[PDB]
Amino acid sequence: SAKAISEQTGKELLYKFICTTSAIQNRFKYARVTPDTDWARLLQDHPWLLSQNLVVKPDQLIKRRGKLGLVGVNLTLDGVKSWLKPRLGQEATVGKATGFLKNFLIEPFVPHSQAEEFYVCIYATREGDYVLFHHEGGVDVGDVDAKAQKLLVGVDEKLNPEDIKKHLLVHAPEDKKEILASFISGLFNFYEDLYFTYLEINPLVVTKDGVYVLDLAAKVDATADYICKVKWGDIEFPPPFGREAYPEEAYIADLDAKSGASLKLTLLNPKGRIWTMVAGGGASVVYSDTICDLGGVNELANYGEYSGAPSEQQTYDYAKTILSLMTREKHPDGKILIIGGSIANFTNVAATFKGIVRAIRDYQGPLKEHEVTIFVRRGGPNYQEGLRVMGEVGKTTGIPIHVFGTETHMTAIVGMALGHRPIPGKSTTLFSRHTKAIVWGMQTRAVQGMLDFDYVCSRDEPSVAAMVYPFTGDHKQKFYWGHKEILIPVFKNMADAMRKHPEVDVLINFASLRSAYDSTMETMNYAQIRTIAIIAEGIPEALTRKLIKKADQKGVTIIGPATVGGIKPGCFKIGNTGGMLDNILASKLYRPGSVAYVSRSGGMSNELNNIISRTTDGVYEGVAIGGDRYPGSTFMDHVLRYQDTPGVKMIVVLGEIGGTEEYKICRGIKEGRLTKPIVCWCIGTCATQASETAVAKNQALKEAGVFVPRSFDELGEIIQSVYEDLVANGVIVPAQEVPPPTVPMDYSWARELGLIRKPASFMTSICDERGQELIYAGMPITEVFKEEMGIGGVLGLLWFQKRLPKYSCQFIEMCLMVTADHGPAVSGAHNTIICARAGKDLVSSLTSGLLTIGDRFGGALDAAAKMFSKAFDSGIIPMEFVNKMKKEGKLIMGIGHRVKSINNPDMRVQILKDYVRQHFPATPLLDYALEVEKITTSKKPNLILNVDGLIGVAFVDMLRNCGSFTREEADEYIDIGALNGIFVLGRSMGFIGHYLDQKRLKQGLYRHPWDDISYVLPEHM
Amino acid sequence: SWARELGLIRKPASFMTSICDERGQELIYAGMPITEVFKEEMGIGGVLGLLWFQKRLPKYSCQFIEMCLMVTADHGPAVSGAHNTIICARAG
Ligand SMILES: CC(C)(COP(=O)(O)OP(=O)(O)OC[C@H]1O[C@@H](n2cnc3c(N)ncnc32)[C@H](O)[C@@H]1OP(=O)(O)O)[C@@H](O)C(=O)NCCC(=O)NCCS
Repeated sequence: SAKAISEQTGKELLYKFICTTSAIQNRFKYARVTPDTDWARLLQDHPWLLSQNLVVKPDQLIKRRGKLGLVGVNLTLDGVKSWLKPRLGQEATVGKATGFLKNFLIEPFVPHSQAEEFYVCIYATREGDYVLFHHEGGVDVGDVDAKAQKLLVGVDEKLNPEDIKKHLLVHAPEDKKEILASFISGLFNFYEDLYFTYLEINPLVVTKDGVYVLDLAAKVDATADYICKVKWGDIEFPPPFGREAYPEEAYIADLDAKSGASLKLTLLNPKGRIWTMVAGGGASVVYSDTICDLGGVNELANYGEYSGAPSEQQTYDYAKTILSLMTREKHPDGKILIIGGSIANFTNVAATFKGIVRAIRDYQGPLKEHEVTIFVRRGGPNYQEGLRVMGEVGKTTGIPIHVFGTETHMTAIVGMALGHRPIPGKSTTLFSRHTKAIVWGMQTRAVQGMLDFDYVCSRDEPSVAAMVYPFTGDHKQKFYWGHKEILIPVFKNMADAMRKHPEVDVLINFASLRSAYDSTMETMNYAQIRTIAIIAEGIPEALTRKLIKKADQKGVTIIGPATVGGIKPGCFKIGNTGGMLDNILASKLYRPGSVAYVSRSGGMSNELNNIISRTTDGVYEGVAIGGDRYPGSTFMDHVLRYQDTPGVKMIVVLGEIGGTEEYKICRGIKEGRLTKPIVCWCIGTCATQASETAVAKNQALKEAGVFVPRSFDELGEIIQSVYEDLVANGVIVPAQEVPPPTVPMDYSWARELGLIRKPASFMTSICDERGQELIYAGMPITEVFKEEMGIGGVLGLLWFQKRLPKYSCQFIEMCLMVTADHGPAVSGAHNTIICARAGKDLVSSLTSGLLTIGDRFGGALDAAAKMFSKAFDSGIIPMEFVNKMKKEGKLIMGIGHRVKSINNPDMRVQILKDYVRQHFPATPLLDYALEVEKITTSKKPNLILNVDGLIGVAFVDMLRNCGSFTREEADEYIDIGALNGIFVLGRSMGFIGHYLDQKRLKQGLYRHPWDDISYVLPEHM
Repeated sequence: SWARELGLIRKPASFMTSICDERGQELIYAGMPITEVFKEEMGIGGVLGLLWFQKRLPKYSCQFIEMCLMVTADHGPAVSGAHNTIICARAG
């Protein structure tokens, strides 16, 4: 899409990026005045208004400003102020469009003669670039394309200055011929390496002083933004001059601008009764065409669309806006809502219809105030159930909703909404049954659709031989052939894919817009690839022109960019064309017919498949050439391809407004090149160049011998009429329909629409990862960091699924801080160091040390809590518990230190103990353990509470003594093993620290000397 | 299970496993049943040839694999992994 630029921005980059020796004068000398400014700031920051005289212009892309009286010529500064006083911010009409004027540009006026103002322009065409010069300047040139000097510089060639000094300036004064030529050459260096499309200087004010631009007109290719973001910068694309945008149009523009889908809405008149909400671009163009040709010219309220599969919230907002905009006032004949569309490819109809019923059932009252009637037509994946949903919403809410499927014509519902009808060398055989493909990209859904198409077409071998994905190694992907599973090799380089597969004669290029050019250029130097399909939407037009010229040099057939692909029923299908198998089997695309078709956009090829299925014996072949401006194959490269093939008996072409391509089809009829019956229609008349309108194309096609209907509603009728007349002389022999080999459907599709039930494993009452936020136990991660809970809080959430109080989380953190490292001598730290010195990695070292936390090392946490809990809940005093554990062996776990005894406390038992005494209500098991401590410190001086015993008993007090745990949760967490987890998670910090320490000291492999071992082996076994 | 027993739903499978079919009436190794494993008189080197390489190795190569497993057995308790196993076993 090459669209216009503001002229301030045009001369901005023109002064910024020209490269020629001719002096462009008045550089960086422009001003912009708005109704949203005062004058003094740009008065003092632009001192050069204080020196020269001025010329002012409206900066809103206004066509022909001279004869309409909008330019102020040769006026001084305060004179410009009094000239701009009744003009800046007031209404004006140009052409047939009105509006306010909010932008004006001031430029230093130059005194000159009208005899040496000149005209130059460079515009883009398909076969190259046209550079046109004319010596008669000014706006009074008139007819420019018959008298001016034109030169077409080809694609992939550089301008010679000798050709422009020979051919272009032939009617120019020679005193200025050596200057401007270099300037024009420099401007071509501005035209090409800034990715322009259309650029006029009219007039080019060149004097003896130098060169000057006064007026510019440029359409630039925005899709090359990824090439020019470092060179354009903050570039704005203005709208055309028309009426002021409504705030709801601005809201739909904002919702399109934040989202990835395509949302469009433009009102024709706000008090119309025919409101349309169509899914599809060419579909909505055809619906608005059929409305404006069936008498609904005046009260067609809007045209807009929702496509690219929008979300539920996005289509709810779109349907909310379009339902509110027809609520404001009432119309005595009643209002009509047309929710139409063509056959969708992969979109579930029920999701978008769930958005629509969320808008409708919330707006049921105000919609049945204004006497509305809703007509719905749909098709695609799961359309019948969505039609049933919106019909039952119409039946409960009382609003009349007439749902329709693929058995109706597409635009019949606006014929019966308005009451006009009742309410009920290049090859010629591209694809074959032995065609093998190579797919560029990770597109397993498209490859699986191609294999499913091959299975339902009774084919022997898959269409896809390999895939090419450069971001991973050579492996195999698992795909389905009916019921059986096959493997398709995924290669990394394309040369590896071509060496293993010499029978591949088509490549499907699913690359992005910025990497399809390099992939296609690297593809075209392989001689086995005879045809390429480019899928990407938005390849800039110079790059696809280079692709066209190398394809024409090499002789390969590019199915053009921005296409869905092409489908030849019975043999081959490109990627995702057709859609799911519901659309392939519903439109009978598994057996060959005798009708070919060519479309431009892809969204209408589904409806053409449906029309040729329901009126004719079927499609033989069908190719969408693409929505780009310069497709890799036009209409003619495929109509010559169909005219030479003997299998097809009639051709159908659906064109678009714009471009004189169908007149070549007329010319091919009048010379006798095309003999087979042609049925054309150029969609989108809607006139509410003059040879590029669809009514002129339809008129010149209807006169040349092409069966052209009166509207789109009669297209299936005229195809059926030509078909029955072409059977009537006996050249089409319809074969009797064989049933296709059926497939099992899918698991994901049958569970997405919810008709299969599977029992699940892994019940996980922890950490919902699905959704928009990571939820912990029941609390989102933003609430985790907002409620200011630390690592003790998230251990409370992950381990216990409970929001612990703020002292218990800090106690958990304190326990993780004291159960960290305890030196390298101990058993697990030793194993981690022996592992780290063997050079392993962090996980194996930590893991080899962690797998010693058992009963003897690290198991006093859980045992010293089970023992004291089984003693305290049995109901014996401590002086009997010590003697009970004295008559059985088995020392009290959690009692005793080897050094820190009494009058010498352990000082990490003490920090914990004064935490549990202060911030911690009702601690009976710690009091019991301290009474056992009082009894045992009388026996020995070094029998104190361990840290491994005090954390155990204080953690049982933490569980059963605060809130949140009853007593069977609190004992289950003490039985399952949530106290081993405290030691393991604490000691993992020390073990990772030991690993990093032995990696930082760079120690070698450990060997453990033989005089510490004392081998005690048997004599001779 | 009922829709896949009568075969009207299709699910792509993971875990492609070119080794050890446990389903059926016999345990099949690489391609060879367990009764053929013990009937052809292949030892532990034969079943390493079947499980690891999916190939029926010749009778000297299986015996060489067994010989390598016999010499790459223990090399005393001083070495690093034997040390870690003993520190782990003494921690009970
Ligand atoms: C299908 C389609 C969207 C292709 O998808 P795509 O955008 O190419 O998806 P990809 O995964 O290939 O693109 C990923 C991009 O992000 C980049 N990327 C991906 N992962 C990345 C990572 N981890 N780090 C950095 N960059 C990464 C890649 O570089 C790639 O862009 P580049 O290769 O051009 O640089 C497009 O071809 C299409 O729309 N086709 C159909 C056209 C249509 O609908 N028209 C029919 C009617 S006209």
